[PDB]
Amino acid sequence: QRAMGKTADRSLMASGHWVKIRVDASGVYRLTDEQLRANGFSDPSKVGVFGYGGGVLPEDLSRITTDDLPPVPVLRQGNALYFYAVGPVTWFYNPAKTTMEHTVNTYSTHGYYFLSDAAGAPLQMSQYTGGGASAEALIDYYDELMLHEQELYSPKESGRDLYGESFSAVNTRTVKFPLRGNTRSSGELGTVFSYIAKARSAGGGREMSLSANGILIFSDPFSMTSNEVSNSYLAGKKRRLYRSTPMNSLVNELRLDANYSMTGDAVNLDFIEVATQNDLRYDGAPMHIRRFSNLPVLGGESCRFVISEVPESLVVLQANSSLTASLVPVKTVGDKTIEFVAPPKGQDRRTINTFYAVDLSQASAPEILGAVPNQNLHGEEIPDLIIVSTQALLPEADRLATYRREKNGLKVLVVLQEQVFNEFSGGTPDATAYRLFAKMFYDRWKANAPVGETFPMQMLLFGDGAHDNRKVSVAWQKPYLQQTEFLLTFQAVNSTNVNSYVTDDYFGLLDDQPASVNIGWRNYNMAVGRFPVRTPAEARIAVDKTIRYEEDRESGAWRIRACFAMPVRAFQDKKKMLETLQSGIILLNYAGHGGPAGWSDEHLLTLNDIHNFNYKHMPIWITATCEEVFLHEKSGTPIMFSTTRVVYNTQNEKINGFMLRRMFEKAKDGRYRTMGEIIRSAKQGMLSTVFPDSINQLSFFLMGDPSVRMNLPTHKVQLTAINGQDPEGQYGTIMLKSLERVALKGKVTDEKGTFDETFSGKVFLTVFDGRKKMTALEEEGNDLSLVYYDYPNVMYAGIAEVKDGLFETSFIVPKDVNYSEHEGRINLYAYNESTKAEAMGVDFSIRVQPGIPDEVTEDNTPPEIISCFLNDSTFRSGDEVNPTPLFMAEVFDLNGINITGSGVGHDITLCIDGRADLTYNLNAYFTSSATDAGVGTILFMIPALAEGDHTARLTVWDIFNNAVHHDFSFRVVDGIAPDVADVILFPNPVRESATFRIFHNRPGSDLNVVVEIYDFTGRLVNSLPVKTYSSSYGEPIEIKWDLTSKYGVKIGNGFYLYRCVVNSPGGQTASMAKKMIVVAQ
Amino acid sequence: AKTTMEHTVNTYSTHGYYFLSDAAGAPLQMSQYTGGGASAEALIDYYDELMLHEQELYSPKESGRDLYGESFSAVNTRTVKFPLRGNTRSSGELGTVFSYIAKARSAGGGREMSLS
Ligand SMILES: [Ca+2]
Ligand SMILES: [Ca+2]
Ligand SMILES: [Ca+2]
Repeated sequence: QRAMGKTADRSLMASGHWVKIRVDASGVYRLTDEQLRANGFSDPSKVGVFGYGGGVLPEDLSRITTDDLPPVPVLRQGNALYFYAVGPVTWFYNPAKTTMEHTVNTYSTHGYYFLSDAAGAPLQMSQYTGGGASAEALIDYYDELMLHEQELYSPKESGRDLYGESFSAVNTRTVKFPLRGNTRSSGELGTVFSYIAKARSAGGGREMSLSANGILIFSDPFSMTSNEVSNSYLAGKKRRLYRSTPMNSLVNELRLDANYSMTGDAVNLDFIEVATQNDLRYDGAPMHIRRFSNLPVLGGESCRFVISEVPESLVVLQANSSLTASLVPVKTVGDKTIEFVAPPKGQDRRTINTFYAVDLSQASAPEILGAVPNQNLHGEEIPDLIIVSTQALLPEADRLATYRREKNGLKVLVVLQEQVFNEFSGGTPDATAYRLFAKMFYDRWKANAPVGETFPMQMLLFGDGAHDNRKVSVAWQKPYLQQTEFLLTFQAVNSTNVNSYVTDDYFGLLDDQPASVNIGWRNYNMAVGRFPVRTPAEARIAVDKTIRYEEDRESGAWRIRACFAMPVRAFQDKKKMLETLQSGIILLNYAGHGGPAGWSDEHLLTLNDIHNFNYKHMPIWITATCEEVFLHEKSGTPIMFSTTRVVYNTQNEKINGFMLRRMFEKAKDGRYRTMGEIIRSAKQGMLSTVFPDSINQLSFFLMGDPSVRMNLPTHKVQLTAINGQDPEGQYGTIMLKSLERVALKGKVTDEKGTFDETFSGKVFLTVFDGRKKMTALEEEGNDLSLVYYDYPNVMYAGIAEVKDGLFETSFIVPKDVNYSEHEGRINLYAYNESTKAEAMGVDFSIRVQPGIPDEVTEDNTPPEIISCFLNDSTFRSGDEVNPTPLFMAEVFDLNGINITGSGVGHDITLCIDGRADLTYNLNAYFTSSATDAGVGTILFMIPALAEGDHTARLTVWDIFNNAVHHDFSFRVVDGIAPDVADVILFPNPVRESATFRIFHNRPGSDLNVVVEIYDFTGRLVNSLPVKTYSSSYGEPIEIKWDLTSKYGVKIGNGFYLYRCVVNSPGGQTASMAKKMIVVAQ
Repeated sequence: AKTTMEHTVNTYSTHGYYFLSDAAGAPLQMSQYTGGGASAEALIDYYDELMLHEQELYSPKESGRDLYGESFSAVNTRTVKFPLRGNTRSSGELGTVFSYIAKARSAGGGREMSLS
């Protein structure tokens, strides 16, 4: 049909009991009913075996015909079931060398399977059908394969392979193979001897020689040039010697003696495969009967096999795999002698069929690892992001997931790599399991996806990866390194293990392209990114860095602030200048070779060790314009692009990175593309144009969350007039005077600076009288501890409506600090409520000037009572209130309210029923507005008053002695008003910590109150909860705040909105939002 | 002050290290105790056997040099059994130093740590 497309809508693992088991050797294993009952299988009759085993999945996806959990055929005796398991070593036929060769599973040390009742019943094994009717030959022996292989050393560069025993010190190493009963005394001894060698000196009489039981098999000459010895990357010549040697008297043990003639060289044995000619006779041990040597028949032609000494508790399975195991129907031909007819080799002339003869009385249990929870990855909806995590790292992964789900609004799926292996490789670790899991969604998406649209999903490998995936090499032997779980690494091995590069791009190759297309030339369908973190501490740091990046809105305005002109100019080859504004340069990080050959191999074991994780050196350049284009490096983006291999151009010119002329072009959604997609399209574009520049074929790592967007504004806020003057291009030019009403006007534009009439919502803006500057407190001591005058005074802070791209507001300059030289600062942040889009701007055109001391006796205008309420904002004079009302009043005088104390009746006072008995000095309850010049606020809890009508007068005086009165009435009704509270922030602006003092109307009573903080986009930063009690005695409550967000990250500088809510039983009463400015973050 | 003896855990080591060596030439021979006074102002019928329950489980970095043990976050009651040995007297004064740390998650409330 061109591809496979039977991805199940629901996994088998979604229900029933599941128990993971494993093997370390191919053979028949057995599970008794007692063992099954003992592992939770209430009814053992319903249990079946599932999975693939060891032996890797094909990288040619078309060859994978199965999906979800494949049922394994099983033989069932009385109170036990049997199945043929497959270990990590598996063998294939090489028609050139007319022999069989082995293959070690790079990802696993074992073949994992599953036991489950979910089935309803086991898949009963069937009779073998391929057994031909007529045999073209009667066979007297089969080929017994054996394999000596020590996975000791792992040179990162060489390949996917590990190497064994060294001949550096020991010039002769002996390997003994046990020869088993049915081995023939005399016959041809087939041997594949694989080793690697790098000479320490040039030329010389160097030779690797093998002799079995004293008979010399071969003597291989080895040599190297002065330039080959002098090279660092050469790192050894791999050699594989095939050969059949007629041998005599091979009976109990086969002693192989490998000798390298020279001491001091870097020479290691990889493995020895040994193939003996054995009789078809049961020798008290199961036998994998295979026949390829001296074949007297053609591919697909049948042969009569006759085994003697069989115990008849023995069966013969034709088992090339676990999923294809079939019971060979035999016939008895004599005492303990059975016969069957079958093809030793397939009709394809590339397959050697395996006939496993085994005495089922001797079969024993596999390794029962235990029960596994139900799962259903197959039934998941197509997410935006897939986070594949290790166990330890899971809550830190889920934290990032929750952040992405909440802030970025997107479907994110978190899974454990174990889970992926369970549903995509029958529980066995395999790099292809990741790829298949992704492919499941890709295929699903493609079905209904419109023509032209690219696959939107992304994958985040939340974990570090080891080059030696099995952690079997000597360097890995160490409990931390051992007991840590890593994600798999995929190593793109080229033709005949010449070179190899480790890559995560493999996981994003989900198309149904043909097998002729190598891993290098296939289409990168899905963006993949990795956080090479080992421990949760590492992980939290990564996630915190990624979260804080998106939230620090002020870091993104620094790249937009570059309008004053490591700025390197790029020499390349109105509408032309517009394309260069959207351009960007990514520079590759080149992970070096820090160690003298052997060090690197013993100490640089994982991706993290190689590509040093801590996002390092200038990675992303933005090309800016006011030939040679000027480009600047901006904002510490969590992402890092890393390679080890170096890449050159025409005539060895080293490639430092790439430039995307359309990097910062916004998508249909009006947002920039995610780094993941930017890189994906980039990567995809390098193979798409590898016809003109064939020499290069670079692969690099996206180390970071692929869902990260460059913190760079989509829209900018631009002031157009300040007190009538045009501020664009001006620095400390527009003069503002103390107590002067300043009128502001501005617009909202796109990133290119074009006016955006579609932008309509609110704009938040804070005005400082100067700039933050380091100040050293001097003295006649050489040491001078220093601060930041982190109090450029806030002149004004407020919100304004933005209609059809524009806005206008005004404010009064406070009578405050103007000794500051140079410019002031206006921060602006706009939010378009409908598109949820954010705009930002910074202006330095204002400069404050000295307020001359004239018209000082002019303030004859008394303070203005802006508002004066009890409990709620909806209070008219004479309304029904409770015996302890919460008195709130906003007040205003241009020259300030007198809090001084004493000096006749100059105090702020509340005199209930014109009696000294009930006259309250409210100087201690007044809090001057840090945000609105001349404004102040009184907040007091009126002590208990008796039921009935009452009257009260608020009197407030200013510094210039002018007074004002405000009379109002209220009826006290016992238990009528709702519960409500208000809060004041001390200090404001906020530097390091914030304190919230809450006042309420129900004293001496418990109440659920909470202080809520919001950002200019309206999103809740956090909700600090508090409980009052009988122990307060009508005293306000205080809350200290460390400025940490709901995601456990410190908030950045900016305009926030604080308020408090009282969670009563019958409803929830909130207070008025109040401006909060943060400055020392 | 508390007219009792208190313990102290070596923060840097789990063991007491020593050395064996012939370098000496001969061992330092232990001497007889001299401080044993000629006349006794009292004949005593018992001594103070000290025991110590201490689990070094949690290490709040801020708090101190000390590690803390068993939590009462989930389990509200934790029992500790000390073996009492032969020469322990059936009846007598039971001296106890009980050290714990506590941060409330809500204000006020009837919270009490009780030993029995
Ligand atoms: Ca190997
Ligand atoms: Ca006045
Ligand atoms: Ca302790």
